[PDB]
Amino acid sequence: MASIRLADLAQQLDAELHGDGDIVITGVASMQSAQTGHITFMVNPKYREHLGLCQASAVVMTQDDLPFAKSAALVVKNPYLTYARMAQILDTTPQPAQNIAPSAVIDATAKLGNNVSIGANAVIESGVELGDNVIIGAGCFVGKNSKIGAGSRLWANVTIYHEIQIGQNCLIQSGTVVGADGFGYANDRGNWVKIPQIGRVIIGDRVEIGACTTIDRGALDDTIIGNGVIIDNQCQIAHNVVIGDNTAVAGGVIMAGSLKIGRYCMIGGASVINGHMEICDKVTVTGMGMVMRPITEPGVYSSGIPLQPNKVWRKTAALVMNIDDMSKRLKSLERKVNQQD
Amino acid sequence: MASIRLADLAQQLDAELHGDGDIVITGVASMQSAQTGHITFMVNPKYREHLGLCQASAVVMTQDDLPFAKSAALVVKNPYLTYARMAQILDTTPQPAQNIAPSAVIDATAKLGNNVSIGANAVIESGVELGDNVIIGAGCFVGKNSKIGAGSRLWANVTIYHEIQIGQNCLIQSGTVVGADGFGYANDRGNWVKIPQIGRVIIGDRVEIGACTTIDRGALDDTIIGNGVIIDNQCQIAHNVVIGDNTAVAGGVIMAGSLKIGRYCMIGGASVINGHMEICDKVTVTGMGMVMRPITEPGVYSSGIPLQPNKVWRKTAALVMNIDDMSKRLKSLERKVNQQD
Amino acid sequence: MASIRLADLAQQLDAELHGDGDIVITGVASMQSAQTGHITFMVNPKYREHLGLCQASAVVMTQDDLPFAKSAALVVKNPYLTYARMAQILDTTPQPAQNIAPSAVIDATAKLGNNVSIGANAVIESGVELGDNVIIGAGCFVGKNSKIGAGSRLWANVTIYHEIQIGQNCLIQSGTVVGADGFGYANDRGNWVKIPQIGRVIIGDRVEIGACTTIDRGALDDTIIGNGVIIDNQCQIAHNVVIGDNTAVAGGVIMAGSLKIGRYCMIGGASVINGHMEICDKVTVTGMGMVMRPITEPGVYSSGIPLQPNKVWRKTAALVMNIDDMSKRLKSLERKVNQQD
Repeated sequence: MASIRLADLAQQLDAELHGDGDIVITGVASMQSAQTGHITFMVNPKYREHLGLCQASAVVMTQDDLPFAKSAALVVKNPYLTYARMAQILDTTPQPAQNIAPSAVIDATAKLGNNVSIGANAVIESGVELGDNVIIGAGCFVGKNSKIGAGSRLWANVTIYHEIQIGQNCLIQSGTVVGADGFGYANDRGNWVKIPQIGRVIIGDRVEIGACTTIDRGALDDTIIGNGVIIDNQCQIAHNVVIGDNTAVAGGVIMAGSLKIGRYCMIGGASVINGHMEICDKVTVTGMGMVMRPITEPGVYSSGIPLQPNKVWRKTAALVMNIDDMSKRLKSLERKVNQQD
Repeated sequence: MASIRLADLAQQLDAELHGDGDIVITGVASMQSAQTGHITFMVNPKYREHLGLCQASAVVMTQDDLPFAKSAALVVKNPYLTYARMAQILDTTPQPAQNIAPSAVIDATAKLGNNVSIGANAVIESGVELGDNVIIGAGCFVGKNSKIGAGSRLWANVTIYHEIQIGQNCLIQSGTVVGADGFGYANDRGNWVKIPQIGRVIIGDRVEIGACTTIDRGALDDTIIGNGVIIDNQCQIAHNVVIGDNTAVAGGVIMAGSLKIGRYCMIGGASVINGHMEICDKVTVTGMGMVMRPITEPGVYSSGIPLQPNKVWRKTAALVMNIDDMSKRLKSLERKVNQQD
Repeated sequence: MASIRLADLAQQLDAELHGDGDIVITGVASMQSAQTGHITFMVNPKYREHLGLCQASAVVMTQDDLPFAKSAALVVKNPYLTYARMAQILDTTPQPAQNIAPSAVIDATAKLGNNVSIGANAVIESGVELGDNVIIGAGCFVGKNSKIGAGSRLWANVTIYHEIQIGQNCLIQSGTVVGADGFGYANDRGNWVKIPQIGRVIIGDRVEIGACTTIDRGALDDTIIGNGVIIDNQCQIAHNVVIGDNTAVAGGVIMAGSLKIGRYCMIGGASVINGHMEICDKVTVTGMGMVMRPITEPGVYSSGIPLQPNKVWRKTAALVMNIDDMSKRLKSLERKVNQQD
């Protein structure tokens, strides 16, 4: 199962074979570390200088690169997208579980599709439904009445709370928490009153969520993750956030309550986003974005003063904090020269 | 559970029932998605315009809004507050556990109060004391000699280290880690030599801690969390941090060791706070605040520049760096003007 | 058994006996709270006055306090240091586990050295290797074929993925997740296509990793953490990041994919570091550093505008955002003078 032939792979990748079609390929690697049996690629500009010393058994390349080839070669229009596909074909990643661990704790009321795997010490609460081909990693928790769509996989130690819905073909990395009670509290004077959070989380199809990420459930209504959304490690998604289709949310993003984010957005790492607010389609937020105001026009947005050497920074911070006195000095000369000629 | 008559409820909420009083109510909903049997509420002012097509059976409402009643309305002086309680009254949220699960691993030494329930694959180590009504969720870990007070609930997959003390009626969401070792190092020729951390963590009554938060143990003395404090998701509370009664801490907040924060503070999401520093009572640090220096006076403090479209941003950020250029030029200009004529 | 005599201690600790040689020494404690049985120290130069109100059986000390010594004392060159040694040898800090628990799930093909401990409900996958004296905490997951060197300790609820290699004498706190898929996706018609992440994490010797940290696997080649590295809570280290020997990373730092940090660095809390970049040796970045360009010169680097009273900040923000206008107004008038002769 590990290995297939170059010709057979060319067929599946839709590439023109140019070397010997019977090379036995065992895996993908990078140009630098590739050994015999490995296939590689260069999206690379200029690294075709060094194909002669690359030890890979075949190299996915562009037609323009072919003159430079020094081994079997697969010619395509897009070498990077071909890489994605062939790494899937040759994926070494295990599954989080296989079959049902005798040590799993499965409520008698839970409903299981065909070909479902549940790992050791995983806990499945009452009324849970898991579709066909679902895989639940070891140590997972799946709260009451939750639903997990066919094809979806949880890695080890994921926490899904109750009344959560998860789409098809989703992937959730370890340590992640879905549907924790939202940060919402009443008040008299001083001390707080907890408002039960009876909303849910609805997660679309083909959603990928990274590790140690937290997705709070909504107050009354739902917090919603659209189809094909990708979210990296350690994001905070507040109650009632809505994230549109194919939005990418990088690592460490902090997103406040009732934020609506359009489709095709790119939110950069460590961005902090104000809540009860809206960000339109096709907005891009640079790394460390401070998003206080609603974004109503597409395009790319940014904030922050990048790093500088300490000696230099100290002056910069000090003048910034006195931009006021520096402002006024300016208007005083702007007046001294206006009237007095 | 099952519903209750609108009247029964109106008493327990201290409200004026203007309408049918035998209307049956099964839960709470939003105006937008209410149905027959649901009670919604409003002080959402301008939303009296759309009340007629709201499908809720009853609405919580001030008296100024009483003339727009197109349904059984309930009059109070604070609606959100009324909600907050009816919500408790009509709570659906399940319990993390019921009973002692056969699969939970409980040291013969541990002492349990009355009617504690402990989830599946939970692990209670020796010397641990759990109070009356305490609920330990699935996959939880409670370390040696740790005491959890009456009424406190941990959700699934919480990890409590050894010698940690938790007060009464506390709530802790999944993935949260309490009592890990903090930064503790001498330096033996290039490499960091660890110093054992033997303090512990003390959490007061009625504390709510969100998911994937980390609260480090003290070095010798303790990390202390005051009563009625709320800490949201993925906050980092370092060693020896002391947080006062009733303060609120939003998500992704980072507190260095030895920080003391007084009562009734409100720390904006994503703020980073220096260590070995005190912050007085009644201080607000707004979102993403950079807290470098001690705060000795109540009020609101803010930090950082907001978003700008990339085009603008780059110009601004270039200009902000070497303001020492602008500073000198202004100084050089006013030098020739005033002094010289 | 659990305690030893002063005279003996003073000898293993390398200090001069001044006072009683036989009191029972249960353990270390601070000045404010020490008691009979407790040995404390005093690194302060001034607290020497309050030495008399301590109630403790022994105090480590400099010869310059010896006179003001209110009870038995130990004289050394560096107190803080001998404090480390005191604590290093006196602590009752429990081991994450002791021997192998009945509920631990161990695959038949896993390899265990001498005296390894595994905690309750810990799951050890096929092909895994545990060196001598290794300790796996309660609820941990160790993935297929992973290697954990001798002396190494995982605390409760740590997730190690497949093909992860960890060195010797390392320490990983709870909640942490090692070797999760990096954020790698090809975009095909606005749809993200998942690139499998088939590299590993390699972690050296003497590494200490805090709680709720995420360390991602490489796409193809590896993520590498060098010897003697310390990384504290809530950190995100992306795929293919390479962190050289003895670097220190404080809480909740974010490292983008394919970043290279040289050895001996000190990266302050909440710093955010751009990917595909190099930071040379001996770089210190103060906290909330916004690092987007490579660092080629050793030294101390900073960014950020410190906190201001909100009233003052509103003003500072606005002027800064319109810094273009006042760069113009400056030149526009700088010209006027040198043009009006």
